[PDB]
Amino acid sequence: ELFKDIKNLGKLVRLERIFNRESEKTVIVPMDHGVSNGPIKGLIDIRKTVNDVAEGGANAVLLHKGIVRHGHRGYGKDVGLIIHLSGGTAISPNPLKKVIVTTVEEAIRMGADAVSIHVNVGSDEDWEAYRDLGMIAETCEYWGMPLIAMMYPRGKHIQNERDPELVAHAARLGAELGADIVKTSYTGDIDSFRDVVKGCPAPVVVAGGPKTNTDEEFLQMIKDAMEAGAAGVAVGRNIFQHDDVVGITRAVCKIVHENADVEEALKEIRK
Amino acid sequence: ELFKDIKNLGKLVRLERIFNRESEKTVIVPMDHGVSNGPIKGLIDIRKTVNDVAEGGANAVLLHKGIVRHGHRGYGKDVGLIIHLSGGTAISPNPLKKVIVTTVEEAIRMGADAVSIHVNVGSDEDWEAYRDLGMIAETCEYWGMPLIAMMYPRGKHIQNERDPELVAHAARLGAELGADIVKTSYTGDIDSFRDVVKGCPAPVVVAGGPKTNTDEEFLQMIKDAMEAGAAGVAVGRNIFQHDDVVGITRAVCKIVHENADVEEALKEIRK
Amino acid sequence: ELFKDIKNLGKLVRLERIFNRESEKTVIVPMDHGVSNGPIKGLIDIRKTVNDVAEGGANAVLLHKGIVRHGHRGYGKDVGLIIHLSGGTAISPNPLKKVIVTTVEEAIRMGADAVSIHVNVGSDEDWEAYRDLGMIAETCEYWGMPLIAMMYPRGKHIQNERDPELVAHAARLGAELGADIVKTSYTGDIDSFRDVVKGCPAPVVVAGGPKTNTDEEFLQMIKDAMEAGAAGVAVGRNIFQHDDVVGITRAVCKIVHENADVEEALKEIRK
Amino acid sequence: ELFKDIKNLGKLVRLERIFNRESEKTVIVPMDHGVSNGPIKGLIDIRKTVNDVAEGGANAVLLHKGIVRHGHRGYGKDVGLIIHLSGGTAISPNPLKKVIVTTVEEAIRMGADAVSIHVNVGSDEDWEAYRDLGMIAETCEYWGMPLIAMMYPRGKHIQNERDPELVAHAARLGAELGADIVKTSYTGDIDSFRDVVKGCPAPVVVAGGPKTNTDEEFLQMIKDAMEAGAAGVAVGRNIFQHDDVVGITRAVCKIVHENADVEEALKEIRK
Amino acid sequence: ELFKDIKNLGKLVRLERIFNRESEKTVIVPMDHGVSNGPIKGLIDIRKTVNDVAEGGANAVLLHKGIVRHGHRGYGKDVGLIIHLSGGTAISPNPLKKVIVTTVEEAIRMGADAVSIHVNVGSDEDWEAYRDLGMIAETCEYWGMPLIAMMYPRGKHIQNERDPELVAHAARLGAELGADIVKTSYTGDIDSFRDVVKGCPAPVVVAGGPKTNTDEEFLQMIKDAMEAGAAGVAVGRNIFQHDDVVGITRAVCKIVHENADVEEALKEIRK
Amino acid sequence: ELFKDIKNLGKLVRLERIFNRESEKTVIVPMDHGVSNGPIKGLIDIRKTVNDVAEGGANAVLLHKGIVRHGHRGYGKDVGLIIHLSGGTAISPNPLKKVIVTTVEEAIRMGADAVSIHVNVGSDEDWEAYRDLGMIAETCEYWGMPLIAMMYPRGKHIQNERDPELVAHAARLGAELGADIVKTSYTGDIDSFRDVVKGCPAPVVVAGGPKTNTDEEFLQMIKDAMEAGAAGVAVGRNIFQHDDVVGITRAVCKIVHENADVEEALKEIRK
Amino acid sequence: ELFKDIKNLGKLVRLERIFNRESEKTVIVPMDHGVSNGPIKGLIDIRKTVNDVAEGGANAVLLHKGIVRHGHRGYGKDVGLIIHLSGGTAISPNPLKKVIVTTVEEAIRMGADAVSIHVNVGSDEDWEAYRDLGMIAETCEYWGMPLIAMMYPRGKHIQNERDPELVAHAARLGAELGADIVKTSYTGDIDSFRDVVKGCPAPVVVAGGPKTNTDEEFLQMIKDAMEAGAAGVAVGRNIFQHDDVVGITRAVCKIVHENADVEEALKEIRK
Repeated sequence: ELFKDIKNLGKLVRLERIFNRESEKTVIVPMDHGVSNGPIKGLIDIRKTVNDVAEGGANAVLLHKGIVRHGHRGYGKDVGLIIHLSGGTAISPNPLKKVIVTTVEEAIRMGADAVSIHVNVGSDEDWEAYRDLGMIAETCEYWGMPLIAMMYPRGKHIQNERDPELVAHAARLGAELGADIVKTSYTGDIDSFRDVVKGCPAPVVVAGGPKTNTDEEFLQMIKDAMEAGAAGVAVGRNIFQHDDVVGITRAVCKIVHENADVEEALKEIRK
Repeated sequence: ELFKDIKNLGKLVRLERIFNRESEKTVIVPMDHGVSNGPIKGLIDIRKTVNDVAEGGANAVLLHKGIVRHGHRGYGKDVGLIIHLSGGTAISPNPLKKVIVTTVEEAIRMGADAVSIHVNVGSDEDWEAYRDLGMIAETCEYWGMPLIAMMYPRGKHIQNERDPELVAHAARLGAELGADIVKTSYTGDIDSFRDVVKGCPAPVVVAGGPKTNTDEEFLQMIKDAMEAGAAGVAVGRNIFQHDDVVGITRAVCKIVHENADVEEALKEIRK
Repeated sequence: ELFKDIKNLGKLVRLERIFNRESEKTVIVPMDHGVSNGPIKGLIDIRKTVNDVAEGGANAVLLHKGIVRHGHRGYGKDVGLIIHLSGGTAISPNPLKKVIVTTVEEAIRMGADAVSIHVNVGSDEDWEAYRDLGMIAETCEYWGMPLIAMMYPRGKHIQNERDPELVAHAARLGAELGADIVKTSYTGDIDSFRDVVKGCPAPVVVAGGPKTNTDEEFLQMIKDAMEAGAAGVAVGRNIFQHDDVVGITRAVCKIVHENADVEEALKEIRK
Repeated sequence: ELFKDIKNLGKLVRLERIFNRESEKTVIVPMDHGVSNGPIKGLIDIRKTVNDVAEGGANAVLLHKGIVRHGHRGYGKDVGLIIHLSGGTAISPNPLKKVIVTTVEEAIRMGADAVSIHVNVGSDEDWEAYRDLGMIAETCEYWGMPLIAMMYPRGKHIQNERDPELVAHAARLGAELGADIVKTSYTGDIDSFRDVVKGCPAPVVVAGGPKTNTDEEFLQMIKDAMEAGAAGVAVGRNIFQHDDVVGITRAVCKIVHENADVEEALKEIRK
Repeated sequence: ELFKDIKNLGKLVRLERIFNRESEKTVIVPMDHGVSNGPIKGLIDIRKTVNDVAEGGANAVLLHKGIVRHGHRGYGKDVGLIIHLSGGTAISPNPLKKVIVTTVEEAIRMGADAVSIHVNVGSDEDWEAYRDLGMIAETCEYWGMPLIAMMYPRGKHIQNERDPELVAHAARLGAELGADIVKTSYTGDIDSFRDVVKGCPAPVVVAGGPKTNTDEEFLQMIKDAMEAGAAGVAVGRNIFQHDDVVGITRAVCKIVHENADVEEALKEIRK
Repeated sequence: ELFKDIKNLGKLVRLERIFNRESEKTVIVPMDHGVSNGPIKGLIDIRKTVNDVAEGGANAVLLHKGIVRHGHRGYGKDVGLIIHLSGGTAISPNPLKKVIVTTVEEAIRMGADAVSIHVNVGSDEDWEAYRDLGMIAETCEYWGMPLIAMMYPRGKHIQNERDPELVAHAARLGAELGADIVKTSYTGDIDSFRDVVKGCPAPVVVAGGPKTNTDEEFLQMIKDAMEAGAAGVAVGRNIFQHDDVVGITRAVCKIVHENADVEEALKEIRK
Repeated sequence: ELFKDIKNLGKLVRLERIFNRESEKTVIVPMDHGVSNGPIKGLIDIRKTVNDVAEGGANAVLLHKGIVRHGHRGYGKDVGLIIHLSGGTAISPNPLKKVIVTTVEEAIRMGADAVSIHVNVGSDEDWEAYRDLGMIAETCEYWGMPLIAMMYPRGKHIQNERDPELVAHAARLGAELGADIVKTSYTGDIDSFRDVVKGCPAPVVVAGGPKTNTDEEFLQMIKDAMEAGAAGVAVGRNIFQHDDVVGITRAVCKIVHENADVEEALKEIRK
């Protein structure tokens, strides 16, 4: 079993709604860009992007409390709901600054299945975030709320945010502080990323990154990441900014849940 | 209708006192300049100005707490009361700094129908305000208190505070964090502003701006803003600093509630 | 439909896990007898029973905190979890006395989808329970936790606990105080029960009762109850004390979710 | 001038939604019988009854938190919402026992304009209720929530619950403890009731009682009560159990708001 | 293992100090009689009784906080500490009345490894204790403190406190409410007690009772109890009031931890 | 009249102890210089200065908590007590920095009749003080404690702290944030100060300032200030550092309470 | 006996699980490097390292809460658990910055036997840490939780972090503020370190430091440190990054618990 070591009935129950019973993997679609980047392609009509993506395979979605109270359909099949707790914007005089904008209690009373926090390890006064992650991890432990920690090496003195050692360190940091799952950048090659995965006691979900050149490159990255040990993927733009949202997620699901090869999943992108 | 998603009995009930049942639009008159600018034309005799626009069919007013305890008419059209929670002054060594000076509880025990907060996205340590908006959004959700978030792109590195992308981003930011209604600057043209409106999940009320030159210009801006998708307007100086407060508000109400044109509107200004 | 007028996101989300999307009905299996009656046939091996009732249709189970942390399938058909908050025993000098033994917070941090309380209207100092139901309804409203109120007319001066008037009163009492769903005894005939259903603003789930003499009689009662307006059934002993737990629940599900008749239902009972 | 000694901005604002600006009187329709008596004629379809009486011109209704989530309309004319805090039933082993079942905070976050409590002065351990009224009055004072205290002389040693001295005492008791408005039985004659009114510092609203037999008798009682000094009436059954709900309330409103005599009034009831 | 279903790191860690790693059984020596019966043979010199019993093989000792602050050896053999939370005396006008006299927090800050509560199911107002057990179970769950619930069928209408059905019910009651371990009377025969054990989801520890006649009868009862399914024994008087405390406990440990037989057990008693 | 729109029983009652019933004006003597300047002429023997300033007419003094426990008498004429909440010293690396050093609760439990706070609008991080004034205003509103806000335009970029526009702004700021009374510098001429008075919704008390070299000059300023609209004066040094404390206050009282002319007044200074 | 003065029952009980009864010394293995340095040799497979170090005779391990949730076993000699409360990373823009990331309460509900905090005396704003240590010392005193303060002289103006005077000062600082045990660097020679030990009222545990060149040098340092007065050692890398973890710890235990000599102890390390 994947989480067969966590002493928390509540966490298990809720983790069951974000991971696939059979594959023990997960396909999460982050849709929180509205806060940091503003209205972007694909995130204007949330209910559309959400319902589709669900129809395409996704296990759960990532959203800010302000947007949940809206994009609720309860129509098509159901996907897990992860509420983001961090805030920060590009237009801010310090883009890397992240602050807690939502409480764990708020998320649970909204019916969320998990909460996520973003930590830019290496940014100015990032230690304040260490404390945040640490304290939030505790309230999460109490409420039986699964916590996803998105750890990224970003700051003034960091040129390569994908450096293997830094990413491995950041991921471990999140597990050490109490996160149940860790989100982070793929290092570029199967071997270095495998180090990130083996160096972190908690399941690691890989980030998709900016919109890729070809669906083959993108789908290949995910394939490699999985073969390295990832417990799933958390793709945003590469999915909802695609021409065929339903199809592209189908591909991702094929690769992640069915171990299907790239050449195959690629035939799902029906125009 | 308007708030089709809002799932909070208390908020609905109170929103009914700030929006027009028939038009589903709103005319709000901000009268909080006393804190940031001091005693200015039109705000010396509050009870006069209140009932002035209130008589002009204004739905609600926006006062600070230390004035409402004074500004209590008892006559003239019962208008909604919105209590401002933010504070900051021009005489401060940092004019863009906004701080919470009133709690949501205080506002509700004063019989307010809604509360408003000001966020200068892009200013120094603006992330502190993100947290404020986020946390206040939650207490508002709890007390069933409608929250109006006035989002403005202002800061050291922002030359054009009316830039379409920045304004659209700021507006979205407010909705994402839990605001029920968003106040913001009109971008200048119907098309760009329409992007602001469509990019924000919550109703958007447009700001009037400092006193303009000719009324036609002013009434035209409001007309364009409405045709772009605004759910109403929040005009301050352009109304209470006018020669005919009652008439100018009548004009605004004509345009906003009855969809009249500029020519028609002006006909209500007796001077 | 069933729930349109519940303006609370958390409750909706959780109610989706106890009601059938298509039929808008529910089959609940109470397994809390351990507290009031002790170890009885069918409740010795909980994981077996809960599993049996699960891989056979039930959309949820009712247990006490100290049993959830025990019998947890985790491998099979996912059923909803309802945590009981009331306590009382037959061996007590006052069997009708019910007390709160578990808090709503405990239930939510265990991943429960709803909580239930038992109120013996008419028993000694039953007003204490009115307050309990009232206060608990509030904390439930806050946490977005669906509340099932099991209302029963029981006490010294009540000969017929199935009297139509009393039952209708008790059901209404529960809804008036804030319950989202009401559990109660079937009055005996379709017409009187229809009065209970129409007199109560909230969905009414009918109780199965102690062992009926035959499966046809039992299945007929459920059939009549549904035709009267019940939103589902909450059967305990009649199901887990049956010779074919999986089959008998199949029958109940057939009648409740598929409006199937009884001859077609009786067939489900694999004997 | 009705409320002068009220120095509670919040209370004033909210009282404006339950009293008529011009007549300074009020017509309240209690619809809380569901808790104490069960489903009765007129209270089965709440949304129907609420609309009709509101069309009648009635200023406000009195419900229980359970029903509010079942009486929102946004259909026709809006009426004030008073949330009842007390609970007790006829089926209880002690019908005169009243307990707090809802908090003042709950009521305000639901958008209520006032709260009411029932006190059976003279019943067993009624002193517990004195404390309740006393403490609730304080929380009401804090939240700016108008409090209606329904004071009744009921108990083992009280034969005549309409006795002038007892009723006058009970009314005074409510005002002394902090209630803003007092509900009570009409003593039978204009002179004795005038004593109740003059002996109580707070406005007194009279109760309708059960169905007197003929329109005239009922409307006469209200007429006499008003002439005695009542600040309005709180009629339940006599109105919603009538054949012409809209008309009968029209009559009551005529007498209470327009000082019309019974002859003119009855002209409103289309029978 | 014994606690396979226990998901709680803190409870596991502490349970390791009261149970034998190899046998997964436990020998507890209750020394709380001081409160209910006063100074009795064997409990006058606590530190003495505590090390001889610890020399023999005791795994834990039960004591009221006031005794704990005294009998600390720091030499001998380290045993688990269980702090009793209940209180009641024989000299009381109601001996069966038990009240919480110590909080869970007090126990944990004293370094206790577990807490115990006594519940006389069937006594006057025993429902008050149901609530106590329920609420205490929750705080125990929070602090990761193992809870031992001593359930006994005692009251006015109970002639046989050792009745199989009653004892099985009482035991189940404790597990249902959240206890981790249950203390109770041996029913008399291996078969009936086996029903108690199988009807209770939590490990069951058997009570020794009053000094039965010989070391053979006593040791036989323990032998039978173990063969029935007991997870250990909690013997008080039969051990510390014995002539050879160290030896008699040795015997008990032999039977409980090594499955030995009464014969090769008596060999422990140094006459 | 004066305290007209104010709706707070507690505030009214206490304001009656700092204002003269007949003139509706007030003479306050600040004696808090000990904190910011150290022991200065006149403040060494507090009880002396406080008995003198009392006899001369004063209606209330102003001290820090640690001095009230000194200037208490009973032997003489009673005066109001105002407890200062702000702290800051000249010897500090930032003299304009003011911090809350005493809570409102402390003041009320000392029998204070009002509290005061100092705000240097325009100083470094003065927004922190805005929040302080704002929050304190609320606790004051709750305890029915009159709040005097001493608003001064002081900071790096302010050359003229007596500038009419700045002072009028600062005064308005205090009222807007919830102060009941405002303390501030006299602008120099009757006309500009009249603007400060009319631009501020709350009564304005004028500061005496540094001891000017003529009594006529001093008494003239007070005379002009009163004729401009001041509700009283708050003179420190000009009074207690005078040769005839009793006489000089007599003069001030003559001018402020009896509308004397600067001539009859001077006939109070015997010295 | 060691902790003779300590008058804390809870602390004593727990200290018994980290110190050896006979030698009154302790061998602690810090495994918290994951947070500050990332995944390093020896810390990838925690359960492995932990049960091997445990097998070697170490008393307690020390890790962050996030990691305790994984590496736990129900076999082998169970060692003490110390939960680290401080956080900080090498990748941070300020490596010497330490922040509280875990609360004392969290540690005790996880079954910890002690908590540790890291204080870099001399670093930027280190006074913030003084407060942390101080306040945490109090909560520890309350919960009966042993506190280990790791005091190190590190900062901009400190060239030699092993300077005798600085280390002695840092150690005393920890004891003065309430720590029960102090961790610190060995000064280099037996005489200077003896000053550190005698200048600190609390037992001092020495740090191992970086992986030494040879086993003899390392084991010699420990030998000297013990002969100077150390109450034990806290070795990290030198142990778990060794080729024979079980053997090297055996050596350390030999030297620390048996006073054996380096060479006899070196006879425990196998190739």
